[PDB]
Amino acid sequence: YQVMKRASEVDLSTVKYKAETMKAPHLTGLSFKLFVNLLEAPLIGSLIVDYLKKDNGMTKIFRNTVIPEEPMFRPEFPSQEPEHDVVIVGEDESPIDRLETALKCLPQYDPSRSLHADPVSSFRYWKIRDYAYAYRSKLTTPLQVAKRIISIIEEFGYDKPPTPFLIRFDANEVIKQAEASTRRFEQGNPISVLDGIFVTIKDDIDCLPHPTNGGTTWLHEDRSVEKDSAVVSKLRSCGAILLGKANMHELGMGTTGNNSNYGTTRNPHDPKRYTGGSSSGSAAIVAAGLCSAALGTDGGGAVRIPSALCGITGLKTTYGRTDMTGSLCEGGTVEIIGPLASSLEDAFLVYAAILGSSSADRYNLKPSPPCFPKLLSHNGSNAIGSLRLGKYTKWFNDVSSSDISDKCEDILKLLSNNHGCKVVEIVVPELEEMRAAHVISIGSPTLSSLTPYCEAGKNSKLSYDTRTSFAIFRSFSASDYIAAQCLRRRLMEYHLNIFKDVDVIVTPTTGMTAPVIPPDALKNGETNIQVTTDLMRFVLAANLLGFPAISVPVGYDKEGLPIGLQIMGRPWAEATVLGLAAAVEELAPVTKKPAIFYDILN
Repeated sequence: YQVMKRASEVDLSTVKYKAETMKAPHLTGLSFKLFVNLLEAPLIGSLIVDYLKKDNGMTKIFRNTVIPEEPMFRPEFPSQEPEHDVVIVGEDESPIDRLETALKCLPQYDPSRSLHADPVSSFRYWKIRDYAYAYRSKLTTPLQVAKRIISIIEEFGYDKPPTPFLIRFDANEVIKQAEASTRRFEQGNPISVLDGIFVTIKDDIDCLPHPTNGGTTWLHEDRSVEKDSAVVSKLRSCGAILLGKANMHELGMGTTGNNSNYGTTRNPHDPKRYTGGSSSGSAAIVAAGLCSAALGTDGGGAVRIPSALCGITGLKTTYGRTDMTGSLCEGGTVEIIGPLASSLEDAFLVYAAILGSSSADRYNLKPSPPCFPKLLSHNGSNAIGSLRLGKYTKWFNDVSSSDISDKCEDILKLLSNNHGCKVVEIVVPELEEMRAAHVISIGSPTLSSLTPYCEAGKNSKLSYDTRTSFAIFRSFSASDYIAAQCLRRRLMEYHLNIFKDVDVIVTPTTGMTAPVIPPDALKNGETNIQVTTDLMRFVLAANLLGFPAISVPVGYDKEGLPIGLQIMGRPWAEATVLGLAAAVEELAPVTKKPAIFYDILN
């Protein structure tokens, strides 16, 4: 009739791993179209929604389980111990000053990578300091790099359907921004290290002069943009060149990248496969080399998932670390804005430029001052070696393919052998309640902000993928929301006790590599829950609780498809997470060149 739980009075050895996937049929095309009309039906739709909601097990938790906890609406973490061996930069500092101190944490630039490249050598991505050195040594100009990029976009149709990396592009604006950056190098005074660097902005973030649509063809009618977002105003102040708006899953509701409205984005390593949602275009354009780095929103692993499936670095910062003002997901409790880059230097430098809490989140969350990890190996290089890499064996090998399990374990063995890290066995209880508490924690703020527009006769202007969840989200009652916030406090107390014994939690970012796109799904979408289950398996902890996670590319499988590793550290410990991932890519650099690659600067 009812179940009773607790958190403080819970044995650690009494919790066992439950590997039951959310079984749901896969409907594409007309069968998917008729299914959406069945969910929106008056009498039929309401009865069918409760049927699916009771099958997976989300009704037992919400309306048939007594909870002892108090609702934790936002991540509430206590003051943590200081990150050993870092540099504290000012919170109220400017992104120009923070980039200067960020360059002090990087090793000295070796011109042997750019100039005098050996004819027989391995493949490597063009870094940010490679672009900045060629700008200062008059090797190339940002105006020429822009013309070479626009030529690629207008040739392969990367700004055009049905395979668009971008859904909003202005060629005259890109040339105008590269023209202003060019004069700054000709006169001999660049703004910072980011001057002349192209960065793509996701379509759920405001960026002038382009409108913010978020994957729909109607949001610009009801939502207008007049100011740059908090992250764009920081990047534009550093001299960066905002390329355009990247393709994404519609309204950030997805984990594959399917967009039956503007066009689905293909994976650079295999165009017949997905990129990963919801930052689909923001991850492919970086993996293709067309730009240095890009920004994307991480609501439900929307940054780490596509970064792992494409073989690039995706950083999920702590909740409130990066000001979210001027985006579609502002006000949420699980969403952040993190950078996607080809390497870690680019992700570090971009992070140093956009890292800033808002005036509201500063008083509420009380963040510690930001810190940059000393990426210099000398003198000791033991600050990373003295770490407890906590991992859940039952929550590590639950991958659909065994290639990811062996490849990620080699990194743990390499980190333990070359640096002396200890792998401490941990346990993460109540993993089923995390998925149920998360889906309502993110769907409710998204549906509420779109409800006045959907009630305005514009609900039919959404994709069938979004309309599938909007009928599920519209059935979540207010009492179900309060019951989920109490679950967030339970999982907050578990993880905060986990961080007492370990420093980070190392797990694979996803449970599968890049999946092949069904040909029938390119018409109006799909609803394969088994695929989305394997992807959101390891990213929900950083979103529901607000912890800083990363997605460092570790290697490839037997099919040459990228594989990612997740490092989730203490609150406000981006320096600890970025420092460990720096040792990971040194033990496993990116070697394979994607099938869709473009080498600028030549």
